[PDB]
Amino acid sequence: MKIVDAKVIVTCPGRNFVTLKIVTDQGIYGIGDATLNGREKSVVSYLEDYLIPVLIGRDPQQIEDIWQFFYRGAYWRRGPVGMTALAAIDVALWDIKAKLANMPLYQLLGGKSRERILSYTHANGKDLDSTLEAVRKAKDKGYKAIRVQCGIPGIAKTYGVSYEPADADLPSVEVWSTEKYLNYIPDVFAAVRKEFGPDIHLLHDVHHRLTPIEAARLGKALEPYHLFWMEDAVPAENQESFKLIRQHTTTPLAVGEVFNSIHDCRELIQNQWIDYIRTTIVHAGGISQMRRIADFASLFHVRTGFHGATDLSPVCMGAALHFDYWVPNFGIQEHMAHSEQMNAVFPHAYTFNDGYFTPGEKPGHGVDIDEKLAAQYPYKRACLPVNRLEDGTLWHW
Amino acid sequence: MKIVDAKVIVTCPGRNFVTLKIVTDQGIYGIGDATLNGREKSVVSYLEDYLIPVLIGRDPQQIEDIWQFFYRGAYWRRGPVGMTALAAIDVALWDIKAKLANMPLYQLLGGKSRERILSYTHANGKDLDSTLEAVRKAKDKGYKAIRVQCGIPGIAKTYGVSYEPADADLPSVEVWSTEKYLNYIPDVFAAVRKEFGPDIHLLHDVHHRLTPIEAARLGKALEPYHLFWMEDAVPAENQESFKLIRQHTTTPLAVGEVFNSIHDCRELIQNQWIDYIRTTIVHAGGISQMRRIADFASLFHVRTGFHGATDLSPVCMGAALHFDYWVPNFGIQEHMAHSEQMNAVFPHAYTFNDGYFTPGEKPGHGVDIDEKLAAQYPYKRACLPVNRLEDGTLWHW
Amino acid sequence: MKIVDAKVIVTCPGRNFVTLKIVTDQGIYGIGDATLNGREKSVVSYLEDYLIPVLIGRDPQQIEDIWQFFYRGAYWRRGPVGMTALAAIDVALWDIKAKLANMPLYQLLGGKSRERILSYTHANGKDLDSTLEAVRKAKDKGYKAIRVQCGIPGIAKTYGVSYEPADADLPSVEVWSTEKYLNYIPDVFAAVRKEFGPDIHLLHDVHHRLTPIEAARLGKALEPYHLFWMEDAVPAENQESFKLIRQHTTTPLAVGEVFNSIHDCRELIQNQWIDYIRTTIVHAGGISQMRRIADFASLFHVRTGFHGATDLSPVCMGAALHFDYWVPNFGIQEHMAHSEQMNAVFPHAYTFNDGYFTPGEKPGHGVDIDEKLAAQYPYKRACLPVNRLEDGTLWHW
Amino acid sequence: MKIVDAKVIVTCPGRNFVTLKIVTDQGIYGIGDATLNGREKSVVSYLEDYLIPVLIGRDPQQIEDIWQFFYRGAYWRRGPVGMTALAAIDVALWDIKAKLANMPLYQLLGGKSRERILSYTHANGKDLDSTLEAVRKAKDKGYKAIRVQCGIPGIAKTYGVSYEPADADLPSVEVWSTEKYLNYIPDVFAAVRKEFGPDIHLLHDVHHRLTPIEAARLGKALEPYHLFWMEDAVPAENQESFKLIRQHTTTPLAVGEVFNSIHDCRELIQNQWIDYIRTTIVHAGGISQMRRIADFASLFHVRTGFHGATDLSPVCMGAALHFDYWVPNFGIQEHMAHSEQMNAVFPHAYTFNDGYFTPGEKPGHGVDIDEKLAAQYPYKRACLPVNRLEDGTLWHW
Ligand SMILES: [Cl-]
Ligand SMILES: [Cl-]
Ligand SMILES: [Mg+2]
Ligand SMILES: [Mg+2]
Ligand SMILES: [Mg+2]
Ligand SMILES: [Mg+2]
Repeated sequence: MKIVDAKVIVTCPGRNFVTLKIVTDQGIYGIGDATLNGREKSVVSYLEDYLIPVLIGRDPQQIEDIWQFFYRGAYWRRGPVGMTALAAIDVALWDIKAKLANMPLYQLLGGKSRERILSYTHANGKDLDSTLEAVRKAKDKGYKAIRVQCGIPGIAKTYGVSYEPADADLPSVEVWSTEKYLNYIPDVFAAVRKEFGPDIHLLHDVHHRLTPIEAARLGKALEPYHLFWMEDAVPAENQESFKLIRQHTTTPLAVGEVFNSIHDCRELIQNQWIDYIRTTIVHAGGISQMRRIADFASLFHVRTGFHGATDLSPVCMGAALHFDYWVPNFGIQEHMAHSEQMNAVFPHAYTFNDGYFTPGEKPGHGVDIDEKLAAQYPYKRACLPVNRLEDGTLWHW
Repeated sequence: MKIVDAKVIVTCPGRNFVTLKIVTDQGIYGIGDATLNGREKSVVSYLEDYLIPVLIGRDPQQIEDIWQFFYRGAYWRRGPVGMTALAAIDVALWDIKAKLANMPLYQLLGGKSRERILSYTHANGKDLDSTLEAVRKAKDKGYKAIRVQCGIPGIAKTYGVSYEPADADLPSVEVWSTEKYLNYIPDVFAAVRKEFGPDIHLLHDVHHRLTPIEAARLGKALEPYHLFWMEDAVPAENQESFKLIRQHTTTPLAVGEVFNSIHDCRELIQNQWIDYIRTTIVHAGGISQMRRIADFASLFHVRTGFHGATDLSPVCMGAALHFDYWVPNFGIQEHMAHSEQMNAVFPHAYTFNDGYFTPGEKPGHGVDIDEKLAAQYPYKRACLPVNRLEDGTLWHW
Repeated sequence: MKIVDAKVIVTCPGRNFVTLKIVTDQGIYGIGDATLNGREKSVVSYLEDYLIPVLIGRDPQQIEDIWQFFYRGAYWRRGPVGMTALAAIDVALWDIKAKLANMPLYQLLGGKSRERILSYTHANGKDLDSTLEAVRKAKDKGYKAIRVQCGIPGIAKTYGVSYEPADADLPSVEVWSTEKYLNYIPDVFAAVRKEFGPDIHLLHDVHHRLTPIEAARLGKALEPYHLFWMEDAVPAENQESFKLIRQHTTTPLAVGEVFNSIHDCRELIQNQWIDYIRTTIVHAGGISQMRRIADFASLFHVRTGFHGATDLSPVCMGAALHFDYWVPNFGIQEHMAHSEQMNAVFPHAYTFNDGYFTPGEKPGHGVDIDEKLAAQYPYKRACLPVNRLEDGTLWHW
Repeated sequence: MKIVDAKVIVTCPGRNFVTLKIVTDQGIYGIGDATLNGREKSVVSYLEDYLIPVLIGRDPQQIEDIWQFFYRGAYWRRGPVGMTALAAIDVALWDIKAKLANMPLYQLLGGKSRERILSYTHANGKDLDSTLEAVRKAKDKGYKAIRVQCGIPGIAKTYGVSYEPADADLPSVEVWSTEKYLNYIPDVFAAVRKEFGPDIHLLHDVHHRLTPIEAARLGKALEPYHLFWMEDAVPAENQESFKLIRQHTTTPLAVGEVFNSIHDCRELIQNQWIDYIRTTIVHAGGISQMRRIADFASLFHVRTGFHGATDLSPVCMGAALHFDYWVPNFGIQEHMAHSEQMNAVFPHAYTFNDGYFTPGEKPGHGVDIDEKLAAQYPYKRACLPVNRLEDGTLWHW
């Protein structure tokens, strides 16, 4: 068996998606997401100019050898661009292997561990009354878990308040006050629990903005409202930052949508400083690496909570749902819904019912790409915002 | 898909082997080793009286759910008997999944990572001249790595000196002197290096007999002879025992043929106290658990060194060689050869050439069991020896 | 003195019990419990096919040598099956030694340390009103300590809600929601304290279902109700799991009915992460090992809290009560009462009065087995339940 | 002051170099190296498609704000591609600031700390006699410090044996044996010390190939030869890997040419596990980040040892030599010489005399780019090799 061609498809059916297609000599092909929000073309070059020329002629069944060849062989290891390129290759090869086996991908991984996959949606409001209305709408759509974000008085724009953060040709500049946020946000959760009661799962994304003792304070203030998690409370390049938060609160902690390697989270997990790892298939080297992260996590009670924003394409979502159907220590799947225009480019077998997913019984990850339709939507640059404090300091968005 | 029958086959073609066969409703079947040397019938009861009745009617594709169901559902977790029964089930289910995929098992795991699998053999002598002759014979058979064990002056019988340790209806009683051994064994390695030079890989199995500071002493004494490993130097129920050895020597360390769980070796591995993990598919819950142990090990530079004594059947050896062909952090495969009579009961696809194995290209793990021939050889009890010190103290064999 | 015979008696006077009887050449005999709930016949084989043939002809006075011979000599060490078989031997030999001394067993251990032994009973209800009624009934029976378990709204079946968990030929499948439980259970303890006041000792068994930060949350929520203990809050194969719970709550912690070795709890105890060790004579290698566990525990303020469910036979209960009468760091004895039919098979000297036990003054542990009556009740398989989450995930029962 | 244009120049005068030029509205410009060996075009896209469009119109004097804007604002932080793009910007802005000040760059950093900068060169041979000849030639060129690499018997190709490792359109595949290397390399250093005596500084690059206990063994074997350093002994994604090496040898340790962030080496440095940090201006975010790494290093006795292979352009070398002239804890500068054809494209003020450099007194870093000459040499792909073990395993090159 040999790879005879591989190509990168770039399309913008409402936002940019990058997809790798690998084609074998017996006409089976596989696809993988390669989208890196706000840096997309750097991955297109990484694949087209360096990795694809090496793939040609290789036996696609050699998933592990190819993964190690690219992970170690780049010499400069890890990193968002290289690990997203490698994720695209890895997923496309698992898609091929499952097609060759005539099995849905979750069967290759070890079979199903559950009959349905819990998801969460987003409820965002500019103020508290609008936030409560957004929670009602999310519940009305059948979601049993809801991420709640609310505008803060005295702050113009804040994270998560249809929201699509890559909103401009060059980065938008948001302004931020930590103290205004910490004083106000617990009141939002008190009002949501008063209206909606204790059974609904509530999530909150802090979006990198606090220091550890501020996150400790916030976690304590949110304990009465028993959140499913408090996410990304502090930037995590120094993993020891979470030890102080963990010392002071029992609100469960999630982190890691921005990571690309097990080495970004090994210490967070083995020291039991977090409850959910959010690192994704598309941004951290594919299924091969994420199986290892999830298995490592399971020894320490940590559960998977994959990021699921719209900048992860339906190809990532199909791979993630097959992974979610098998992995023992599944926690939750984020679902920020794609638009109809986006979905049409990526026919898929996964489906949603009453707050839960199943991955679909098609062979492979069950996702394809309509190349003729993708070609109708040329790339259009869109970058993520930056965040400044009130004095102008460039802060964490 | 459903399991319609499952049975335990017990045979003694020279020594006892226990095998599980699981049969599906489309006539595909799978087999797994269930042999637990010197306690074999306890696993036969564990499977026949408790686990098989639950398997019937289950979808065999649900490998992970079935693994967790038995691992957690026993309530009394881990342990040699239950984890060997679960290994037999797990391997038989991976054998079925690979047959359903029409692939050799190593392809399901992620494909091959190497073209051949290094093995080691045993060289045993009653004295130094006979040990040197046994090393010559092992080299003449094409082995590039050799475990060297030698009789010690003033000690009647010592470990590893055709050797088959389960030698009696009830346990044989060996006698041991640590100080006689520590004074003599380095001279054996000096003489082997003088005759055979530096290129041959040399291994030594201490067989549980030392305390940590004695193992530190021995490791230091063996450094000039640059061993591939020093194995099982101290009993390892208290994993911190290896910290003191690691403090004092750079001879590489191996342990773990007797373990049945990742929880027996998590601390040894994450603290970098060992170089090779020896825990096997048959004794530690099958491929599902050993993939997790090997992956965990890889984060800490630890490599696989599966035990490979004759009490692991050819079904274990086939599963181990498919695992060895894929796993990135492969170190070595032990090969204590089965006899012709043993091999005839278990037709297999794996082959040996010039010191190395390949697993074979047959679907599944490539091993089968000839039931009609197995039935010619009824069980015959054989227990492992015990070891006493010179004063009678019951020691570690 | 020699052992001339040893046999395994299996009987089901309402549930399965396995008993070893060792007979000496002067007609003194001893008995030990060998019951391993839901895996019983694997221990019967371990004893009949491997250990008993070695016992014959040995001097029964050599308790320590025989213990080490089996513990080390199995080669594959520890584990539920082997450690329960060894417990049966060890207890039967202590029974013989105390008979030869003409003393109740507690005198051999060092004599009595107390005049009576505190016990606790079970109060279980399907809802809060029924739970309160069960607490009243338990108090009316003279108990000064009561384990309270209550059905949770929105959950069909939960742990501990006459309850006998091995309820079926194959495992029953329970369904579980952690979040429903955590939201409700503190209200049960508030209502029990409001009705019954502060003097009664209250216990709760979490039954393995939480993660560490969830157990930290629950322990904090239960602090106002000053429980005697919160038990088995998280699965404990990774003993470091308790460090995070201990960081966050002063509710006292108990664990360990499922353990079989000191190596399952050494780190829990020496780091002062628990208050009570629950590991039993029958499941952890008998009196010889439990004396060592209790003594180790005493250096770190940990007290004994032996498990005492109905699946530990009256032979275990007699041995446990003699141990309880002597051990300095006694905490409490669980008492889930045997039925009349069960008690008739095992005549015993221990007695209950107003919430407390004494072991009895008969030589040995004071328990015997009526072989003729035992023979009226053939084995009948009964397995423990499994537990699944609402999505189907196989969880901890 | 405003940036009015910025462009990426790609040229291959013997090997590929990528350079950013930033032009201000008063005609001052600055340049920075952006070369990422074997992945070059991914950085060209990162800059052209994402970062340059943001630079236009910014005040170039705002070095720190621009650094934080790109480091945090990418969202996906760190990594070889993004940190090399940011390095190019940072160096070009420091070049501009020093031109605006009319000072050589080292004056802006704090002035000179030394009068000359020690360098080392490479001596490589296919065998020992040729290695000794290469050392003689290196000494004859005036070098006082020499990195020695030698071919190993029984190994075809090994690291560092005019050597330019990016030698092919697609990766060359080298083969490796750790045990052959460990047995032989100490003899090379014994022979170099016998011929050349103790005063010459000797360096060795292990090139990622060992495990920690193998590196401990090698460091001990090299102690008699008192090396300046042993470099890159083990892959360092798990920084704790160096703790075991440090436990066992006093040979000084260097690592880090492949790192891109302080977070790749914080633990190596603060625990005193290394002696020299090798991370470079071009690959780790420029002067702004490297000042912080070097200052952090100084608290723990760690000295700078910048990588200096030919794939770091003369623009990197000029920036590195100005940094080297100022930084207090300077250790050494690697110098793998550029060819005449390479040097002609990048006129520069730094000079070499008798083994040492000075950076030059021109304003800025003293390096420029001849755009007309650069345009004569179009890009030509060249990738770094990969390394396989003798069985085919994809290993660390
Ligand atoms: Cl990157
Ligand atoms: Cl067991
Ligand atoms: Mg987020
Ligand atoms: Mg061994
Ligand atoms: Mg309990
Ligand atoms: Mg180097």
